[PDB]
Amino acid sequence: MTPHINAKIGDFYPQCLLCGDPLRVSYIAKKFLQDAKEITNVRNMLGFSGKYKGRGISLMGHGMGIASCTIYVTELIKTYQVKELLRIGTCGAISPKVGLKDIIMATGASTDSKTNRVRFLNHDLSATPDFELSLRAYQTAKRLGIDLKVGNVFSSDFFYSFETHAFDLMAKYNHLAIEMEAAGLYATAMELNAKALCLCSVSDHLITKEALSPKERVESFDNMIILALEMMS
Amino acid sequence: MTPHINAKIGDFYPQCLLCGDPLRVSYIAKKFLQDAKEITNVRNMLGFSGKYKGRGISLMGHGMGIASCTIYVTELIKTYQVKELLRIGTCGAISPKVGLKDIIMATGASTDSKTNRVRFLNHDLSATPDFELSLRAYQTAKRLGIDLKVGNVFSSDFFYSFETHAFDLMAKYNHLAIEMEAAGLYATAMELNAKALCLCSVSDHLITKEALSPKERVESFDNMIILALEMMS
Amino acid sequence: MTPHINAKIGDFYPQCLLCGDPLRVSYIAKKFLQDAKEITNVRNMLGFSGKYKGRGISLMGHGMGIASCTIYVTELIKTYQVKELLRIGTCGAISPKVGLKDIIMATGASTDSKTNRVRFLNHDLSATPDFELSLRAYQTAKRLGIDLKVGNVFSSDFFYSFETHAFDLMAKYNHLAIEMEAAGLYATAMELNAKALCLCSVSDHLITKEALSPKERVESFDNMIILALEMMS
Amino acid sequence: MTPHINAKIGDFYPQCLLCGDPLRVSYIAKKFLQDAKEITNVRNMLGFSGKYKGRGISLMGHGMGIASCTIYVTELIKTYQVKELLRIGTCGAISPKVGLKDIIMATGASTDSKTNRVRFLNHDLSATPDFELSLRAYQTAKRLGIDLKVGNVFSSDFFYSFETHAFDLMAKYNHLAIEMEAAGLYATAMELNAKALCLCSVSDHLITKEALSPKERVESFDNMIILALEMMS
Amino acid sequence: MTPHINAKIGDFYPQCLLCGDPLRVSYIAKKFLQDAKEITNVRNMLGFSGKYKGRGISLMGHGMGIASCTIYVTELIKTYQVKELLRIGTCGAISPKVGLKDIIMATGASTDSKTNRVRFLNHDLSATPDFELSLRAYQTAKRLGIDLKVGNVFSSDFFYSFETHAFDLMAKYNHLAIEMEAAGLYATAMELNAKALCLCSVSDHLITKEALSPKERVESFDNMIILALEMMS
Amino acid sequence: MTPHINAKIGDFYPQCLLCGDPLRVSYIAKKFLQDAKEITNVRNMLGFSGKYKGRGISLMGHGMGIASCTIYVTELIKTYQVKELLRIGTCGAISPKVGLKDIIMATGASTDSKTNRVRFLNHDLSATPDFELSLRAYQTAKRLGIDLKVGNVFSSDFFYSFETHAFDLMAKYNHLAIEMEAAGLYATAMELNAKALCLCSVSDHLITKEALSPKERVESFDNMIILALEMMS
Repeated sequence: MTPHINAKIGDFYPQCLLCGDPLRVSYIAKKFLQDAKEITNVRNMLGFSGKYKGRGISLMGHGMGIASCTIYVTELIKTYQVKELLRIGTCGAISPKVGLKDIIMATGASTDSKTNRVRFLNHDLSATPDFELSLRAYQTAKRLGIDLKVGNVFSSDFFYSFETHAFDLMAKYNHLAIEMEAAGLYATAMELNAKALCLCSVSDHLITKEALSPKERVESFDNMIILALEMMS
Repeated sequence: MTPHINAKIGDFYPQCLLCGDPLRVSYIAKKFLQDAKEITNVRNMLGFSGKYKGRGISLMGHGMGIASCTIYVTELIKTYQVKELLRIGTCGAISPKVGLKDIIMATGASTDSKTNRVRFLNHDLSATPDFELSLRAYQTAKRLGIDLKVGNVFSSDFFYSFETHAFDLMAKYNHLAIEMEAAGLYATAMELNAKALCLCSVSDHLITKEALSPKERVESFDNMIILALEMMS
Repeated sequence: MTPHINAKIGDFYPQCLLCGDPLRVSYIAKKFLQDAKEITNVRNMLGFSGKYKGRGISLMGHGMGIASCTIYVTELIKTYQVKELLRIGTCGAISPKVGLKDIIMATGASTDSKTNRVRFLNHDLSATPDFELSLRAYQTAKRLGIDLKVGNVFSSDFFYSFETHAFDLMAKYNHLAIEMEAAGLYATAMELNAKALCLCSVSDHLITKEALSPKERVESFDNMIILALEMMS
Repeated sequence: MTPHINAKIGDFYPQCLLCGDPLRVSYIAKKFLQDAKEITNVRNMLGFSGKYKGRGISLMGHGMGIASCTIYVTELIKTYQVKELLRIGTCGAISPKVGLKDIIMATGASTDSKTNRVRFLNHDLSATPDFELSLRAYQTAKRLGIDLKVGNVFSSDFFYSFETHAFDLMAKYNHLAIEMEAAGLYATAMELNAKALCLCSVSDHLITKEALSPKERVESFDNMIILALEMMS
Repeated sequence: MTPHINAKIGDFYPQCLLCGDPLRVSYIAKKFLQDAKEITNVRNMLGFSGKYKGRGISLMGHGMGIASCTIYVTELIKTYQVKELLRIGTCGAISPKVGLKDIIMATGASTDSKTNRVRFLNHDLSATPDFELSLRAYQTAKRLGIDLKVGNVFSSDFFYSFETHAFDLMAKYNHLAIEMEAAGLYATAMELNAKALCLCSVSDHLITKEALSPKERVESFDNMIILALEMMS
Repeated sequence: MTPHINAKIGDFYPQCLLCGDPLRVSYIAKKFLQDAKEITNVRNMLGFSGKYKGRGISLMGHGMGIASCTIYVTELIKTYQVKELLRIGTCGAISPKVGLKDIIMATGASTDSKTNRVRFLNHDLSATPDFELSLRAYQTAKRLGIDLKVGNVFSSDFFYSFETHAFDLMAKYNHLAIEMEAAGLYATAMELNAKALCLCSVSDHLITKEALSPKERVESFDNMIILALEMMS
């Protein structure tokens, strides 16, 4: 039905959680969802539909980077009629305004990719999330006690940056972290009239050069998972 | 004090409303402020300080275009210690769906300018407002029952576009209007770590060719003015 | 008539002097014209018509930056049938070849703007003035005993430059000063088949940091005014 | 060990086969390697080391797109000391010179990505394989009776192209097919002084829309796999 | 002395005519100069030194294209002390306004080359001639009864263009002809504080369609030659 | 028959050897070409037709730079029906992997030219030779005892570079040498379905500054000449 998803039309609820790591998508199915079944497995990129607090929710892995994210976000919308996409993952903080275990809501995704220039007349597409969904995130966060960090992230084509000298200038311009997908997520949801949001969990801080132990990563990520599931229920 | 603003330091309150048109600045000052005093007048670009329901509020004219807009907010921030900046301007609709006189809030300001590539590593800087400002504009308009449209706008260097054929693609990517300053404002407040937001009322319509009137842009947007004053008190 | 000018049709003579500052415009109508009439005042951007030495001359302010200058001279030409546009202003000198009070004739206007690439195939549009206009200025400047300096200016989107390190490079390539309009004026006159030329008064030298007292400024500027009016007469 | 590979030091042989799909890495281990052992499994992205005709050969998945590919190539070369990297995968043919089943040797990889401009002084990097690997491929193909198709591929950041009208121009310039990783693989092998080549099996033909049975796929892709292993031996 | 010029220091006069065609250079030598010695011949690229009606002047070929022209112009200025460079070539008319034999003076050379972006901070260098030279040319053509078209030229890297559809656009921005070297001449002369002018003789009309023979470089058009020699003395 | 070539159609064999310097072409005709006849001489750019070891072979000069090169191979292909173009010339070494008298086979030609972006959708065209021609070069060199160095070259629009600081990075990315035509030849032959290859003799090391004497240049060039004619017979 698509080259990258072997689910049947209707297997996806119109709300979908997105992760890069299909192993994390699997974890969220067995632990936080009821009646969760695997609906897709192409290239080991798992996807699930299930229930949280009585409500129907779908989960989907999307690999790493803007190209990979765009492929799956594209197919989820145009073929499986997903209408809200919430992506959650890790980043590398580059700003002193955030530290470990913080959660970042990206209201802007700057980039060094050419994808949005290709999409958009070789001008500067300000790749942003759906406002209402970010309002749900902010409000849900408050009810759950989370102090959300709000600002821009920088979506890079490079995990190994050739421009680490530019991180202070990115922080200057209200870039709280670097990750690798939100500009594609946001541009794709924009392209296809869909609602998207990206939440970051600070697992590594690239300025102070501190990181979380593998235990704290699981507990830090659990709190971002609950936030996601709570704003979609 | 600066080559463009005439004020003593301290003349500006930390919250300032911006318009491109000095007469609209003067109109808001006469009709809505208390204790209004003219603080600057270089190039007939007037600024005012006064009170609105007991609280300090400043007003500043900022001319047309990213370059002119960037001159005035840079000076407000660096020299006159303004901390929150709220542009209330005019725009052209590019979707027949968007009526005339509708108030838009700009969650992101795309642009065809080179200024952000020059500012930002020749990458794509996603020009966005401060989120707490936008939240206070959304909640306030709801409280007032004003109805506010939310999305990206396109900040152009051209009032007279050489790319009218592209208006549909801009509208497809959630661009609600074209104006000429918002990318400048957003970029400069990101550079200098200040809080800024753009609201703009539809004044022109670039598909069905409605307009407008020089005096009509001075008056006729009272809802947009009240909402902005309300959210600053 | 147009959104930014409220003159009647025919209010403008086919020859027009331009300055960014509408207060110097008004200053030229007061001190130097006969039968000076105000003809437009949208946004306090003042314009006039009058006679100099029995000959009709219009004056028009155009604000700061390429975007704003382009708005006004587009409307002047297309709607009000202006044929010849002589712009005069101050500039920050950038070359050892010019000192204070020097009047520069800009035979080319380089830019950090993206407007001409947007106009011109994403290629390098060389923005140049009308040759006959530049001939008239050189001859008039000669007859008046004015030591006219000829070369390029650099038309920047930034008043507060992020590339002051590049100023030596610009002067190497014959850029005698930095201002913020000439490239838009030349590009718009080329697009619309009109005659344009820009004259810049050295009020500051950005390298050697020397400057002129406001008294030398409204005296130096008057010498240029006389030059502009003599060539229009 | 790295963020994306949990293999021990010395688990990878110096010659390694690359695919996007971790299900094909597993397919090759079982079908064509003796005593293969799964050595990495982060993010369900498997890698193996086994033997073919008694000679050590490793296999690694790398996901989709230049960004994901570069992460895995970078870690294999820097951390795991792999010297020779042979990518075998699928592509969308766009040339009439190639039918399905056909194996393409990518002597160059053009792209719409910005990554090589970022790596390379914002000039045109001509991303190309190591020639001696390409020679081994050519020679080995002849000894196996395979008519190797040679030419460029286009490495796109998009599976769903916004430029389908350009495919004819692409093929005219000797691009035989489109895929999404070769330009990233080649620039990283070049950056790191490692030998690399990309072989592409025509699964789809985007011009003829002819798309072969799922069974001729494994039979034909087996010919590519065999060609890869014979030259790594 | 240089890699491309055979001549002794002091062989060139401070004023030099330039052609792309070394044979036209040789034609000018035999037909218009006396006492003419050939002073360089590397790569058959001939240069001469002789007297025009008793007045010293040099002649040099510079090949085709911006890069070729730049090599020769750089060595003439830096090594051989040429101070005034007057190019006289052929060009292609892009309008019915311009005839096949017309002489054009290029007051700006736009280009689709990247050289000026490489030279000039990746911004737009308006490549222009020395103004004093353009005045002599203007005044000498008036003196001789030789009508001179004056305007921009488009300096292309392509003799066989890939953008013939854009010729009308170039014509609209006052680009009277296409040639291939003037932007390099101007930018090199600007670089090295030298004086350059480019005059062009239409040989082909690109839209209207006629084409000149290699052989017809004579009467036909020695009017351009007489103009150049007259203003250089 | 073309503006730049006055040969008859049929005067060029379908295999042609190219060099920038027509005097090098002239040297090859009188030392190696049997029954050599001069077939063109526009702009002193000599070409020849003859026999080598019984096989029909043409020779053509193409000048310096990408623009100049593109002119001539376009005309050779579309007018005169040349199918194979083998280019030989000198280069300036930038890699420590090569020294003087080395012969480089360019398997890719990176460039700072815009020409390939103008041709190719403003994307990164990987300019490559025909692989069979490069195989013949490799096999022929081995038969002659030539240690052929293989890698990318950088085709620059500048003989006198403005980015000498970048040579190290180019070498890091497997660029052995700088010259000025290979990316034009490769792109022109890709455009027009022809077979091209560039060989370069190291006559200058731009890092260490070592250089061949004029006698050593000739001896070294002879070796490449014989390599070129042996793979064409």
